[PDB]
Amino acid sequence: DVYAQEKQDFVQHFSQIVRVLTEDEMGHPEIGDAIARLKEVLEYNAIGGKYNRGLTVVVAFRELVEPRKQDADSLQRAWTVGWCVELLQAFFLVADDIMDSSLTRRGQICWYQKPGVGLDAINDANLLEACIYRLLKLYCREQPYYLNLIELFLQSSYQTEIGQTLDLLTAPNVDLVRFTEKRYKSIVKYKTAFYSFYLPIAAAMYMAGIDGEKEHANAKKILLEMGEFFQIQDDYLDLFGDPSVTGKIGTDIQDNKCSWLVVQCLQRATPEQYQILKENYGQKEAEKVARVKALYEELDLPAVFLQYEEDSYSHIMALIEQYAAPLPPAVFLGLARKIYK
Amino acid sequence: DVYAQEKQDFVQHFSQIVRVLTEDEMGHPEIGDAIARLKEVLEYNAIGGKYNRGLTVVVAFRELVEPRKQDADSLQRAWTVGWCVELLQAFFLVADDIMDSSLTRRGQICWYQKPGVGLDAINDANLLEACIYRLLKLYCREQPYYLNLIELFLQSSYQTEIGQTLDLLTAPNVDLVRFTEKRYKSIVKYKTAFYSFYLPIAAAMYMAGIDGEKEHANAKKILLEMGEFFQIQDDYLDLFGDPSVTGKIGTDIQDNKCSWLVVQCLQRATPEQYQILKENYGQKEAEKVARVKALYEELDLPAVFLQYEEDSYSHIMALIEQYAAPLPPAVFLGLARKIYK
Ligand SMILES: Cc1ccc(-c2cc3c(N[C@@H](Cc4cccc(F)c4)P(=O)(O)O)ncnc3s2)cc1
Ligand SMILES: Cc1ccc(-c2cc3c(N[C@@H](Cc4cccc(F)c4)P(=O)(O)O)ncnc3s2)cc1
Ligand SMILES: Cc1ccc(-c2cc3c(N[C@@H](Cc4cccc(F)c4)P(=O)(O)O)ncnc3s2)cc1
Ligand SMILES: Cc1ccc(-c2cc3c(N[C@@H](Cc4cccc(F)c4)P(=O)(O)O)ncnc3s2)cc1
Ligand SMILES: Cc1ccc(-c2cc3c(N[C@@H](Cc4cccc(F)c4)P(=O)(O)O)ncnc3s2)cc1
Ligand SMILES: Cc1ccc(-c2cc3c(N[C@@H](Cc4cccc(F)c4)P(=O)(O)O)ncnc3s2)cc1
Repeated sequence: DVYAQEKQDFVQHFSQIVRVLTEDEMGHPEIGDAIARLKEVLEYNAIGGKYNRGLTVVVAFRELVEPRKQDADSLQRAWTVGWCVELLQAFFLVADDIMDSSLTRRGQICWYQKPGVGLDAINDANLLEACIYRLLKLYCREQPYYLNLIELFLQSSYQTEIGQTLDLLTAPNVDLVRFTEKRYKSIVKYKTAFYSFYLPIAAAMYMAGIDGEKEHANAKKILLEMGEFFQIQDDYLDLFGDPSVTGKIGTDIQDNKCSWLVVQCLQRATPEQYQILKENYGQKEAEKVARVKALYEELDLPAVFLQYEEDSYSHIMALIEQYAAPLPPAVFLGLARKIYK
Repeated sequence: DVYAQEKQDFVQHFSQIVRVLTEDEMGHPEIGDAIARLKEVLEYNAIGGKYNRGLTVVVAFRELVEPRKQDADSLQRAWTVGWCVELLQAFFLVADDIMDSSLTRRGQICWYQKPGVGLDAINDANLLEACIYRLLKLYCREQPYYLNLIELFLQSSYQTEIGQTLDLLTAPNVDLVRFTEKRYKSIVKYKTAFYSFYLPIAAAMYMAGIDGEKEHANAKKILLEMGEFFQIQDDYLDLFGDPSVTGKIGTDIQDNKCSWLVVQCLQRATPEQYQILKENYGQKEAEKVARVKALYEELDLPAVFLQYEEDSYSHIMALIEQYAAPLPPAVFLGLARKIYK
């Protein structure tokens, strides 16, 4: 609800985001061609998602800030910083698709896969990253929270990258002894939860003057837990989701991923059952993948998940009770609804 | 002289740079493996060069700052920021080697070429980039010039990237109608001169309290010119250098580069001579490359270069006369000597 209410004004803002990033000056003729490429990059990779992360910036700013202080310009800064989050995401995905050898993304040929692009997408990804800071300069350099947001984004980049390293180390080689629960939790926190859940809320907080380290730590405690659950639910749905509801068809098992499902399987399986999996984890051949699906069902994992989901909701609600103050608990509850839904 | 004097203390500092970046905390066990990878990355890619760029930070800080204010801690910040420059460079090179399909770098297998690495070097390059900001936080967060340096590095990244885009657009396809002088100048300024020449001096300036926009613009005017010359001399030596003196064996013509030599050739060549080049520009076959070398000699380019070199030195000395003030002209002269040498 509160997110379909913001979405038109947020997607309309993108046009302006591109105008000012691609604003080719009459004293810098000869980069035009390069700026033309930049626009193409932005248009292909920053659009076509659901925009949940960037929208969360905008929704949180509306719950955090006295409506008396939500002038046009403040709102516009909120949309801009929400766009910065989407650009951070776009930088990571263009680059991860290259690394994974992915084919599609958001049902569209991955950018690096287009003819004429290739490994040049490395630089394109780096430009997406840079755009973040250009935007924060342009829209926010005079604000008191400016440096807070630069450091936020930079930290968020570092965490995600470091998470990405751990993910890469963890799946070089089928060696399933690498796929510990500890290790799974740690990949999720670094690689996806900091930027997906902490970052957008933290950004809004800084924009609203809330810059305390305890405040931030309390929000972080709640949000990293949410982020763990979201990814767990994602791993689950990769296999048992309906592609109609999810809009993703899942290949986790072919891609020998450190998925929550694989992790639970290995905590639970007799030495015999280790072996069936050790066999079918990764082959393309569909009867390979189908025989892990059926093992997952035979280990009652869909129910393990359902117990984990209830457990998780109870914990989140306790975290919110304890650590939301002095933020409105709605900030968190609105997110919880978006992902326990 | 002034640079062999700083070099021992600057290369010794690297060890500490790695200690603090790889300082794995007793409350963050499970990223250790990832941090181990990070150390490997730093050790392989940030070492083995001549360190001119980072050293220039340190030399300039010593000429800019009253010796009364060159305490241990200030010096250490200077070495650190000089290392940040080397890390920016390392990020660009690991990533450019992947993009170009390069084989070696500093006579060492390119990092992405090592078995076990590959396209994972994309993320490794991104970690090199992040290290810059981790270091500036650690060593400089309390300094008044902190935000100045963050913005400096970020801008320097953006310029180099945007230059890299233009370079890529310019050589997709042998189309030599793309290789205008205007275009060559513009690739050099963005892609190499801002970060190679402006950045290190600008960093030292900010560290010394010199933060004025005119000051900075005056230093920029001098330094971008130096940077243009340096790259021109580099293009020249790629072909006519002695590999003994240079320590690089040059492949510019095989790699169909927008080299200064190619640009001059095309300004100068009859429609007939267009064709010989249009033929031999890019083949591996050595008699291809040799027949462009011989055309370059037949167009008197080695002398065109020598006239360009004298022209350039005269101009630099006028720029220094006009725009150095109130910096000590030695700051610039010390650099000029490093590259007109
Ligand atoms: C719909 C709607 C949205 C926001 C609010 C309020 C925000 C707010 C408020 N938020 C402030 C930021 C803030 C600080 C600490 C904790 C917060 F949750 C918010 P401001 O940036 O000054 O607007 N401070 C005091 N009263 C109110 S009432 C009231 C109604
Ligand atoms: C901060 C933040 C907030 C929301 C989200 C996402 C929500 C969501 C999403 N939400 C939908 C429900 C949902 C949630 C999780 C998985 C699903 F398949 C469906 P909706 O409740 O209709 O908006 N669907 C698919 N992908 C995503 S990513 C991601 C990060
Ligand atoms: C803040 C907040 C959080 C969660 C919810 C609800 C989720 C939900 C719900 N969610 C999920 C199922 C579910 C099962 C057990 C415990 C859950 F928390 C959720 P799904 O529909 O499968 O995505 N299913 C039926 N009713 C509700 S009400 C409503 C508000
Ligand atoms: C070997 C050696 C090196 C530096 C110097 C001096 C630097 C300096 C100086 N530099 C200052 C920074 C500065 C400001 C404007 C223009 C400059 F070139 C330097 P500080 O950061 O206060 O040290 N200001 C006034 N007198 C002096 S004498 C004197 C001898
Ligand atoms: C800011 C700054 C300062 C110096 C340099 C470089 C100097 C240099 C270099 N300098 C040497 C001489 C030289 C300069 C340019 C090209 C050469 F082949 C040799 P030296 O005078 O003995 O130190 N040699 C090879 N590569 C580089 S890069 C690059 C950037
Ligand atoms: C500040 C400053 C700048 C340049 C120099 C010198 C360069 C140079 C010199 N440099 C070069 C040649 C040269 C030729 C014409 C004009 C030049 F500026 C340099 P090289 O030896 O081929 O790298 N050759 C012989 N003597 C000198 S003195 C000394 C100090």
